Amino acid sequence: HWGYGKHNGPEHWHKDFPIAKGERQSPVDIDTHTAKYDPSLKPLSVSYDQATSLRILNNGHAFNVEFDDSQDKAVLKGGPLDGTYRLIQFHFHWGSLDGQGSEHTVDKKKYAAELHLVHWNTKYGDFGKAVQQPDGLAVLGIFLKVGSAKPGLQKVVDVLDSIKTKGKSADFTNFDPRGLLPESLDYWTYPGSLTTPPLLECVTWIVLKEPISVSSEQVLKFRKLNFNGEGEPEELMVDNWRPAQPLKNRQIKASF
Ligand SMILES: O[B-]1(O)OCc2ccc(NC(=S)NCc3ccccc3)cc21
Ligand SMILES: [Zn+2]
Repeated sequence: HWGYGKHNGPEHWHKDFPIAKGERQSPVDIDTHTAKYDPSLKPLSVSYDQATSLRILNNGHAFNVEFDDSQDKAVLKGGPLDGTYRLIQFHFHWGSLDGQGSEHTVDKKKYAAELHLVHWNTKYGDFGKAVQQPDGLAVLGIFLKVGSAKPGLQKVVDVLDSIKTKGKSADFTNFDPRGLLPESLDYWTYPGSLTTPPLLECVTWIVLKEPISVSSEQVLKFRKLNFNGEGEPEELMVDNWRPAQPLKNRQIKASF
C-alpha cells in the first residue's frame, strides 16, 4: 500500500486517491509576505486542561498519541473555527536530517519536524462523519526546530522503544499536550486536506507561527522507529512527510 518509499511515496498516491490532485490539498508553502493579516480572526482557544491521553501507537506511517474524545475534555475553538472541535490524537512528521521533515514550509524553509494535533467538529457526531465534511477537522500544526530540549516532549521520546514497529502500542495515560505548545498562539490559517491518504479535503489548518525547540537527541529517537512490522525487513521511519502542494485558489490568512 501507500507509504513514503521511492515506489509508493507521495508521487504515487494519486493513482489510488485521485483527490491527491484536488483544489485544496495540503500541505502548502506559507509565503509570509503574501499571507493576508485578517483582523477579524479571533484568538485561538486551546482548552486542554481536562485532556485524557490513552495510548501511543505505531501505525506504520507515524506514531499517534490517542485521547478520549467521547466528551468535550480537550477542545479547540475560536480563531477561524465555528463550533467546538475535540482532540482525538496527535502525531508528528519528521525527516532523516534536521534540514527537512515538516510538511508545511515557511518561505520554502523546511523545519526538522511538524506536530499535528487533530480535532473533529462535534456537530458531526463522530470522526468518521466529520472527515466527510469541508469543515470536519481542525488540525493545529506546530513546527519543530533543533536546539534546546523540549521537556514536555520527553515522556513521548522515552516510550518510543516500546512501539518500535508497526502495530505496536503502549499505554500512555496522563500525558499533558499543553507541554507541546509554543509561547505564542499567533497563526496562519487556510482550508486544506489530510496530508496522507485518503487525502480528504476536510481540514481547516491552523499553523502556529512560533516553532517549538527540541534537542538533537529527542528527534534522533524519532528516527529509530520502524515503518515495518516485527519480523519484517527493517525500514527506518524517517521522511514521513508529503511535500508542499499547489495553493491554487486559496488565500492564507494570518492572525498577526
Ligand atoms: O495527514 B496527517 O498525517 O496530518 C493530519 C492528519 C489528521 C488525521 C489523519 N488521519 C486519521 S486520524 N485517520 C486516518 C483516516 C482518515 C480519514 C479516513 C480514513 C482514515 C491523518 C493526518
Ligand atoms: Zn499529520
